[PDB]
Amino acid sequence: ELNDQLRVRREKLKKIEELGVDPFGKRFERTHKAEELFELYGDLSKEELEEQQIEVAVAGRIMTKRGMGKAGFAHIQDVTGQIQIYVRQDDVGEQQYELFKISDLGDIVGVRGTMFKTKVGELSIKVSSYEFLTKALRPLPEKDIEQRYRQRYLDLIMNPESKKTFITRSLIIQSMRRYLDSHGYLEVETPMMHAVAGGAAARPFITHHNALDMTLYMRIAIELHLKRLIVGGLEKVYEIGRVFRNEGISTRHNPEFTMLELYEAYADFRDIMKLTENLIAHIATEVLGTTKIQYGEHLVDLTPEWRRLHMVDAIKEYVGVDFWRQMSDEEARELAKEHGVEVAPHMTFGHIVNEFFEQKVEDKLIQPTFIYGHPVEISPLAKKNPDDPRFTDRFELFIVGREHANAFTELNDPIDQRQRFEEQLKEREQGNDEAHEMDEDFLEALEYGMPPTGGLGIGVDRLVMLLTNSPSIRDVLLFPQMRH
Amino acid sequence: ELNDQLRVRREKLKKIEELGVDPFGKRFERTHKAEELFELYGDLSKEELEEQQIEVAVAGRIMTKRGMGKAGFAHIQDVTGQIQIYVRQDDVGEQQYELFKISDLGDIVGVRGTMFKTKVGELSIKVSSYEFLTKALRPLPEKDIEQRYRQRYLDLIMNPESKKTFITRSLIIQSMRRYLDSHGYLEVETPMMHAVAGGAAARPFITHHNALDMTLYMRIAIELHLKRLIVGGLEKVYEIGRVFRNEGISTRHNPEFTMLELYEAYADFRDIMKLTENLIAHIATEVLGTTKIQYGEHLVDLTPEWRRLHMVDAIKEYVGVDFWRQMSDEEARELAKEHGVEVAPHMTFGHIVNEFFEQKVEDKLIQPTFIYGHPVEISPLAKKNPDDPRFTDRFELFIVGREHANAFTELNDPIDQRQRFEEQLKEREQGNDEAHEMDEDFLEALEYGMPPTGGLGIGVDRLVMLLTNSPSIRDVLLFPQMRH
Ligand SMILES: NCCCC[C@H](N)C(=O)NS(=O)(=O)OC[C@H]1O[C@@H](n2cnc3c(N)ncnc32)[C@H](O)[C@@H]1O
Ligand SMILES: NCCCC[C@H](N)C(=O)NS(=O)(=O)OC[C@H]1O[C@@H](n2cnc3c(N)ncnc32)[C@H](O)[C@@H]1O
Ligand SMILES: [Mg+2]
Ligand SMILES: [Mg+2]
Repeated sequence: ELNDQLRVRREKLKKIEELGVDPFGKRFERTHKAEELFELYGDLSKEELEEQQIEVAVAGRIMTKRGMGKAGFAHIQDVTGQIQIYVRQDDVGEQQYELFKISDLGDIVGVRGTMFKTKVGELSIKVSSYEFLTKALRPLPEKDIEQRYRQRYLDLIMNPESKKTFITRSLIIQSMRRYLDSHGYLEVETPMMHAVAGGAAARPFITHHNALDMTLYMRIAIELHLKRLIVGGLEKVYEIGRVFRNEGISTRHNPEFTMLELYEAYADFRDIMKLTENLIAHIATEVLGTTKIQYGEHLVDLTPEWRRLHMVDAIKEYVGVDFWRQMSDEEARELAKEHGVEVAPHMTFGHIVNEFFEQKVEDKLIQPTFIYGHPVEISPLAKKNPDDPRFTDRFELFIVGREHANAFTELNDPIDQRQRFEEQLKEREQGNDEAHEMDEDFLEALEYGMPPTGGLGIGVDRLVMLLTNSPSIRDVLLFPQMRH
Repeated sequence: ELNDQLRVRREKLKKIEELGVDPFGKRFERTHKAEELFELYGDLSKEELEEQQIEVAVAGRIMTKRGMGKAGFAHIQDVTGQIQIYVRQDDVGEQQYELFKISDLGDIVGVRGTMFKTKVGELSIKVSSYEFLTKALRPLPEKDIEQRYRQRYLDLIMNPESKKTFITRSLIIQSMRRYLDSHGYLEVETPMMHAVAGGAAARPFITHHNALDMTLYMRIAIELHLKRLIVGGLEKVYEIGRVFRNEGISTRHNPEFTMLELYEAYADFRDIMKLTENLIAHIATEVLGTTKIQYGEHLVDLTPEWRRLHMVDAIKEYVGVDFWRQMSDEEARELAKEHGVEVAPHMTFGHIVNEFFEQKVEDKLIQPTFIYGHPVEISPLAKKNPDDPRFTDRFELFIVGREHANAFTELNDPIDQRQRFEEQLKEREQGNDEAHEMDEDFLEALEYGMPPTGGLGIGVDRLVMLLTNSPSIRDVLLFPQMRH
């Protein structure tokens, strides 16, 4: 019992046809958004308004209604807010009034009429024509997170704070393309279906092309095709697009997410550090009007210049172990054991250094920080640091304790690039099933010559989380991937 | 005929290393692109250039090189074109001159020098500093059609007009979002991985998520989730994104392509017609400077307003057959036999009408034409025309004989929408594997009430082909799907 009123709504549908109305509407032209009427006419008195007879036409979903007698009111909601309509049978006539009376919460209508103020003072529209636009067969639920994510639409109608996050997300990506376009980076589109899933260390989604009878992998990264565009002489390219990773959900991961990948010939990772803080600072200024923002319990300062800290120096500062020292893989393992860092059988010194960083340091980096110099074994596409080849000129950007970007001075030496892949294939033998695969095609492109280049990848959803103060990626995705 | 070249290029690599240089270079700062040089200094006399000593720095790939002992020339190519450089041991010293002498066609280098003109009058750079940037292990090609899609980068380097097509492509997309954004449409991002592949008639790519253990379908359309947004009250939304259909390629089909879908609450298909022609004409204007373009042997006038033609009327016009009269399925079958129109076993009058249009008519549609009134049977998500429900208030945009867009007054009645789905399941039981699938989720969404709405889908690559006079979609994708 209770939802039996579903029969009541179903009933109200045929009655509307009997009134001779299309219960699902026709086009309806409007003159204004609810918020505009307030902004334009909110300060005119009841008298100045009857005086000016402003005609307007608006449409929206009925959120509240109080009829009775031969006149009633209702609050109608458009994407900008609600506006009260006053409907009297003496104005709209018998027929349209019956339509108003039979109208229910959830139903969508359009009206033409004049701006007016009741004796209570609430700006309203004194209706001259009432148009039924669409019958809601179910009532809007009673004002869980299951529903907000599984039925985003109800969340968007009932929770203004949620709809603004999505509008800001739009502004953020728009702001991003604007900066990137004005700085000469060419926007491009590369394949999301790959012969070989490469460009990152991740598990791919596998699919099949019936006609070509070929196995394809949804891309886990945009990197290798953008490098082919740098060999192509395109110099500055970027792509803000979807990438897919066959991994579980979390407050920071969605299997399909949005990544910005960007390449710039003749720059190195220090140049990309400057670009990354400037871009982001550009975006926060443009959308929030300030680079000082609040995220959860933190006051995060996005004002460039951001802190630069070598991964090894970070481990020294936050744990006290000094990996600058040349040591054997076993000594690294002993250290791991002593400090509670979990390590896998395919791991050697380099991987272990990164585990110390991930497991004991990461969550402590609240202010924007470029952690750089990642060990060569976890950076198969980055160029080795000329002074200490155990590390590469790579950096990751951390803020509020989490990874927001990855970037590097690109490895453009095909011989060295082929060896990194051989090293990865070996690791896969020892069980690292996220190790990159061989991609002969990519190697042959490199062999035609790729100029020294600086590359960058930003998790766009995570940046949006940060700039809208969303605790979870599920809050910045219209339709997050649900379990079950 | 041999890899002696590969070998000699490897030999030089060791040689430039033994000269103390990083054969894969470091960052390199530039002041100009070859293009701006010509634009700024192409008109200056040879002697005022000598007097002025205008210092510049540029970088690019060596396309031509001519020896002659202790002074040499080369043309280096950047993304804007090529500039001749003049290098003499006289000026740059022996170690840089040696670097220049080893440099091959294909290698990438940077130079600092002053502007000057040769006796011949050619604007050039008198090199003061020669930086070796990257060794190409593989020779640039000499001076087929499949080859260049297979190695787009070779094509981008050797063929000027080539990158142009892609630069135009990005300008076309950018111009589309600017128009859409300024007209109130909210750019959004909805799922590409679906529980049920819907929004179109097409076979999907199927994949699986390991952790969640679930079958996922790559989207074949953007429609169902944008419609959820319209139920959600957002009013105007659009998304320019990749879509996936598991079908063979053709000069107008790629398995992954870019579609623009947009929805507008309170509008109908006639409003979407006007939006479509104003949006496309605007893009041609903004990007090409004209609405008159060349495509193959045709001069297409994209200036509004375009021709509106009812599908049935088009059939009477080009075929001489009438379908306005009430007619039986068997009579439609007879007409088809008489006219050589192929029909399947599940087809009835409505499908047959569309088969007459597609097989005998659409290829004659050269100038922009809104063909409208598609039969209800082939339009499961469009609202029936009220005066004659055998047809729907839908249109497809044809230009140069090919479908560029699809649109309709949306079916927002959930009862009818469920019926259409059921009819689709029967057609499937009857051999139509393109039939739509039942999506209870989408239906639930409509039960909350979707306002009357006008929707639109535009094949973005097809639009790009049109405005760049590209005969195949493969000419506008940087990396088109290759056959094994
Ligand atoms: N050539 C220089 C590096 C370029 C980027 C490299 N190809 C890349 O993919 N690196 S990444 O760190 O693996 O991915 C980039 C970012 O995407 C974000 N990301 C990664 N996986 C997810 C998931 N699963 N959800 C949301 N966001 C994600 C996160 O901020 C990462 O910093
Ligand atoms: N709700 C109103 C209709 C919205 C669009 C609907 N969801 C849609 O998918 N229609 S479509 O006609 O099937 O696709 C839209 C356009 O995409 C283009 N398209 C379709 N398939 C391909 C392929 N495979 N390659 C390139 N372009 C394609 C073509 O121009 C179509 O007109
Ligand atoms: Mg990373
Ligand atoms: Mg179509």
